Amino acid sequence: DFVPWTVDNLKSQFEAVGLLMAHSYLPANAEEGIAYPPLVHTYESLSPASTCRVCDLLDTLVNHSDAPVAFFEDYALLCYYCLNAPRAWISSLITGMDFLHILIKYFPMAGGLDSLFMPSRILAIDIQLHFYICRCFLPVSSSDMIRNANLGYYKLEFLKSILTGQSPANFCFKSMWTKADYCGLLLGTWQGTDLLGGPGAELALAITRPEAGDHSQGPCLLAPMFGLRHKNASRTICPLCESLGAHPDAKDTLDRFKSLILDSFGNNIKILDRIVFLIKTQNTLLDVPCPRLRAWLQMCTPQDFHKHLFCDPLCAINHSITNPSVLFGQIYPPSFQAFKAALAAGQNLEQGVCDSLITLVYIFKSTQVARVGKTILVDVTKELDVVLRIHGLDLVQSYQTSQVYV
Amino acid sequence: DFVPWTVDNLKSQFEAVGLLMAHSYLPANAEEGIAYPPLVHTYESLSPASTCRVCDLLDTLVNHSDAPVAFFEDYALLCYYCLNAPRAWISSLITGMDFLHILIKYFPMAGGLDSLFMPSRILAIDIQLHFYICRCFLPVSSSDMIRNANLGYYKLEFLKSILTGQSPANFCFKSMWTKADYCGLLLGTWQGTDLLGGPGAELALAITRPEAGDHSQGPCLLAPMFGLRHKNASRTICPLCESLGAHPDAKDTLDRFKSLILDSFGNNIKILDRIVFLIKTQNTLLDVPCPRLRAWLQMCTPQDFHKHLFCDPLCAINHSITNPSVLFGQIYPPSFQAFKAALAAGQNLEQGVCDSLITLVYIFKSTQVARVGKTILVDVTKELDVVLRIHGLDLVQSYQTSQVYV
Ligand SMILES: [Zn+2]
Ligand SMILES: [Zn+2]
Ligand SMILES: [Zn+2]
Ligand SMILES: [Zn+2]
Repeated sequence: DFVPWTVDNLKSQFEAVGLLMAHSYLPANAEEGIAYPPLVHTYESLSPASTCRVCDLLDTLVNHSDAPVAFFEDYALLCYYCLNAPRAWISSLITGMDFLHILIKYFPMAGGLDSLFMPSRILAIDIQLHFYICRCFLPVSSSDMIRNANLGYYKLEFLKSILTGQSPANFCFKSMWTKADYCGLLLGTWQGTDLLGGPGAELALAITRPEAGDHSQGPCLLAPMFGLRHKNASRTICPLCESLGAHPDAKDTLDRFKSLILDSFGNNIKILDRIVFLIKTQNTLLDVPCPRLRAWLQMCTPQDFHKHLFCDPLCAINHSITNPSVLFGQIYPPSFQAFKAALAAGQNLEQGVCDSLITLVYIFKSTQVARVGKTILVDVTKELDVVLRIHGLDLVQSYQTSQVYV
Repeated sequence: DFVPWTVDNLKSQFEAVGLLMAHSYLPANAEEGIAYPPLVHTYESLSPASTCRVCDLLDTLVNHSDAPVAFFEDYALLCYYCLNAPRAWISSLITGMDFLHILIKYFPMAGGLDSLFMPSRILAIDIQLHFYICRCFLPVSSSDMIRNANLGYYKLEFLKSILTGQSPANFCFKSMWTKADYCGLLLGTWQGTDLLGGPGAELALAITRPEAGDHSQGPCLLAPMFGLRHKNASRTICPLCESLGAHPDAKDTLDRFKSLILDSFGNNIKILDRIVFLIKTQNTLLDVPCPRLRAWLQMCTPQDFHKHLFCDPLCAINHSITNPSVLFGQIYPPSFQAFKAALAAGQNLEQGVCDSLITLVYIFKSTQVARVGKTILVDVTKELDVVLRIHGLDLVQSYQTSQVYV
């Protein structure tokens, strides 16, 4: 009956997504003012000795009387879907909305599920920290909590570094270490600087904005970079990584585009020039089925295509971990209950990507965004190169894409 | 019908070469003034995320209707010639003029081919960046754009370093890494300080000069060093490397001169002394056929002969890559169309020199001209020595020729 990533489950809860997207703007003034509640709650959530608020809520609910069965099955299904989504803005939003839907469905007698997304309660950074960064649902053996704890320390330290804007104090790298789109939601909001492209029922109902925060950067705190800075006409919220999660025909379109770039030229023209030419003269952003897709896609600067396709490591992880047949595909009903039960017992939740790889990617993005020295950059670049080559990817040398794009 | 390096194709387009040589003077005042248009356009062209203007023009022309055939054949012929020319001033000028000739011939309905060489359009640095530095016409396999992109980043960074006058900020070397002469054109212009030698229809029609720029350094921005600085009576525009490209009997004359130096002495006299004696007492710069050649050659200080013949690496690359039989020799007509067609399909365009070698040479010239530390100079010297010895050359140790000549 319930299946995640169904747009209806989000279209019927606008009173909640409004409050979520309203409590996730960065402060308007550069200086915090007096004390911006979302930022202080986030800084408390990234503490090294704090408790995951999602797990805390789950235990204060389930460990009461008569926790209904099939709740663990719906939770396992939501976790299986979040295991196959790109780390981006639309993914966090959809996960939050579907989590709230499950809670309102099965546990109606709970206390404050009508105001869940407020400070001192579950917010966006908590949803990310539970479902995507340091996932808290994969089955693990008892003798395997040590390496995970250590990598968790490094993860959280460098995330706090990304957020605060200054590299960690004490760290030397060496000697350490369902068929329905969402494009209306993306195009509806995001009238800030997130497009900068050529020009510049979801769209109608996606019009609201707060005032206490910077309404030019948009809902940053949902993104996996906690901000929107841009250099050389490339930004820290890759819109292609939203398209990967907001439409079924996006990953295949980008694969076809990459094949065209690689194969439709014989000269030694630089790849950015190939992209600019394929987009400019022989328009390949018109022969796309959805009007909203190619309307939100033809307003992406070619530097962004270059970054996403050939340069950035996080975009490669997204492009290689998503699976739009699971997010926008029906499941054989005769096997549905069997699959639900198998997930409840923890049988198919495959890790996906490694954990050292994610920590290394976050370290790299931290040194790419915030300030950094030299002897750490030149070394994290080499290590990222070797690890990415091992794991089965092929991107340009990382020093270039660390000094050119942001 | 059309063949490159024919002096007639340049003698009939003086209204264009005048504007090209007028828009390529360094600014008169040391400080830019307000904003010197050529310099700002160049700084935009050496950006790490910009588009090659030559390829952009070629696509905005050819990818329109009825791009005539045999245009790709003439373009392939021009590229084959530029594949066999010395990196110098006369080479860039001739390539620009012949490119404009081809464009005016085949694409007459184009928009502004009468004012092509203006700022915000094709200029000299763009011609160099297309035809000589990071050549954009060699056929390459699809799986070979990565190493090329990385080397391109380093190339452009250190070229910008040569131009701006300060070494790159973030760089640690270790842990990284047709029978008709042109001599009238050279002797006609270049009444600045480019000769400093003994004394001090092309020449008649080579008299024009702008006023907004430094008319003492001459058209620097065509050279491969973007300036004319000189130390110890040796300059950064090697005139011998112009002779290599402006006369058929130049490479053989210099080879004979080198053989005389090496073989006509038994004592242990230093090589600069051998040069000074061979030029002074037993004049060997009179028994030269062309009057213009030995008139423009006997005004070259012996330090310059020494540099070009035995010391500098770029001059060795020039002396070993040029091929004056291709630039000043007729082709067997029964095979002309076959050769043109074979070039159009990309069959004979051999790379020539490596790409790491060119990047290393530019790094060396950058540290030789601009400011630099120590731990980078002493190491690039060793690496250049080893690479040059591998590639089949024999020059003096590079530290000396880095501290003595400029
Ligand atoms: Zn948790
Ligand atoms: Zn992306
Ligand atoms: Zn080019
Ligand atoms: Zn020379």
